[PDB]
Amino acid sequence: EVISYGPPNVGANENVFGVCHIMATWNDTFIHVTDLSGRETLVRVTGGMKVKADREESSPYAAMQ
RNA sequence: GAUUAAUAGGGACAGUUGGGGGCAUUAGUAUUUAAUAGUCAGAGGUGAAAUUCUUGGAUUUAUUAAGGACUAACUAAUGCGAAA
Ligand SMILES: [Mg+2]
Ligand SMILES: [Mg+2]
Ligand SMILES: [Mg+2]
Repeated sequence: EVISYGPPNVGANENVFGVCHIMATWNDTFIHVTDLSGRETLVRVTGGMKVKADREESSPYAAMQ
């Protein structure tokens, strides 16, 4: 089934807190989650990942995706 | 036998005032770099782009450290200095 290598013991009440470092440049955008320490990185997405055009790198469409 | 004592000037003294100067000290993020951890495929830059950087892992994230600069914001029809 689903083996989520995330945290062992949760509940529906519980909050699981990640931290999102977001960098916005006129030339791009970065959405980066880590733990509360900032050490261990979970997810990484840049605008340029989501579009092939150099100019669209920053744009809201890209940021959304 | 020595004119006043200039809202003339020099000097003394008293509480201040100042981003004036010279030495020492000392901080602060920031840029750049390095280290140690992470994670991955793109970062940069532009009107678009291309030179660049990138899997030898960049950009990115956390913690330190090195090294030169620089004193933000408060900061003003405010201050000081002969001007710079
Ligand atoms: Mg330092
Ligand atoms: Mg220093
Ligand atoms: Mg003043």
